[PDB]
Amino acid sequence: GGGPGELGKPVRLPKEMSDEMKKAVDDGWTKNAFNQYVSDLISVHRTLPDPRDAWCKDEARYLTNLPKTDVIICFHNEAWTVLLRTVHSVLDRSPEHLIGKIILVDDYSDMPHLKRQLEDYFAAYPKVQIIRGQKREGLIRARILGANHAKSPVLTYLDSHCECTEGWLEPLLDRIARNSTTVVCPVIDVISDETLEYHYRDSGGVNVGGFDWNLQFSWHPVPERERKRHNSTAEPVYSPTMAGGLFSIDREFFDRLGTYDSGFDIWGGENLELSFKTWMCGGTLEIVPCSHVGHIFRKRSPYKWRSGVNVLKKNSVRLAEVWMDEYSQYYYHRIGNDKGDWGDVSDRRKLRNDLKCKSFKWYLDNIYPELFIPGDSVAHGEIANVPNGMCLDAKEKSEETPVSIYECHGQGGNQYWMLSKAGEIRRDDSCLDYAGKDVTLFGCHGGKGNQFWTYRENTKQLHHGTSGKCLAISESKDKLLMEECSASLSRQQWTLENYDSSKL
Ligand SMILES: *[C@@H]1O[C@H](CO)[C@@H](O)[C@H](O)[C@H]1NC(C)=O
Repeated sequence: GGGPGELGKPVRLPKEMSDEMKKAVDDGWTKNAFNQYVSDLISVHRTLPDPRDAWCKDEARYLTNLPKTDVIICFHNEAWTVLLRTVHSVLDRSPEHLIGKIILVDDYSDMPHLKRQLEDYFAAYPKVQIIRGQKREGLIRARILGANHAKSPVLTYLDSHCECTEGWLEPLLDRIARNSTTVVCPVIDVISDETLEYHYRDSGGVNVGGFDWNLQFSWHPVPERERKRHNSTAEPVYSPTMAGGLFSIDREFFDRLGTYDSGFDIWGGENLELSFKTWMCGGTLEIVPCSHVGHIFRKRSPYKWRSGVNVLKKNSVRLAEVWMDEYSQYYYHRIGNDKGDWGDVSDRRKLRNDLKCKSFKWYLDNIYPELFIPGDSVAHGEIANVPNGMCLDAKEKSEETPVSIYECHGQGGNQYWMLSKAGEIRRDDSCLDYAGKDVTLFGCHGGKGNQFWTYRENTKQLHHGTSGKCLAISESKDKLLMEECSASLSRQQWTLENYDSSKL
């Protein structure tokens, strides 16, 4: 008798709703970018299925005396039932002796339900502590504020729209108990933004964290190298990076690593900073398949991924400048080597030096050898039509986007391409494709075919394998097309920045 959404089952509203209900549902989406109305129907003690593999219950054995953790949850104008459901999932599914304090860090909310109402509600839970930021500061500063209030040996960071699952905590703390330089993440499961349905997979499908050369986090499957280290896919696996929202760390080790770079602005990337310094300054980073936490997955694209201005640049530049050695150049190519103002980084350099950290080359060689380095490609940079000043140009959404041509601007971004050994014209994981209609950009599949191109050096033509046609610019200079190949047609002549035959 768990009510709507019990055992993580979906809650669906009726097709027909009164106008007052419709206003309530729409209001919920406006405020939260998820369906707050259905969350409000679902118990804040909503039961969930046990998502763990049999290995996690029958074969995994954890140290008897685990260190206590504080759980730090930062929020800004979170919905009442969603914030409460997070906190109760922590209280109800974690052994009491393993929780120090649940520290709720209010990053300057203005909604009334988060003020006195929130204090009164948790007054009867002595483990819950509310910290009020004095101005709006963003996630990094709120998390550091939380860490400074924390007294337990381990910090566990969650966000405000999570649901812990059965047995989530012990596997994380066991790794830190064995070696306090180990940083750990639960497997992050999907809670639907529409129905709040909870979804879990077995440990066979575990993904691990990487990054692309735009310095954005990305997921990849456990590489074969790492799978060969384990007898069961349920064992914790090394991860080059963490997504950042959910992890545990020894409190002193976090401070030793310099927590987060407080010179970052609010637009993220501190997950990558912490990942890099964990591996190259004496620690390890694991994803722990026996530990699941559900997380409300908003399908709506957040502002930072579609901004008209590059809000990601400052933190990416500070990251590259402090931690990436000579490899920073590949990110700088992506932004046209226009680094902007990234502030003062000298204290972070002193931090890295004082910790005697390893090189970024060591990190790439040893932790993330699967990452392809753009300098090893046949060509990288702009792809320019010789007789004029038009460049191959595309908005890269990870969907099929149209590929066109625009005046070369020398700023990277939409005009940055790589020519791979396999004949792909690509940016990150999207490949130039032609199937007889329009030239498009979609996910690289590694099968050549319609994604196979050759640069014909003596004519400077971009020749397409399966069609036998050549990439060209219309004589009105405003449309990209595929046409019959012809030597001497200047409209079919392209130059590829950094083209190097020796690389194929
Ligand atoms: C803990 O892990 C770090 C990083 O792998 C390693 O340098 C250290 O020797 C380990 N400590 C113990 C006691 O195994």
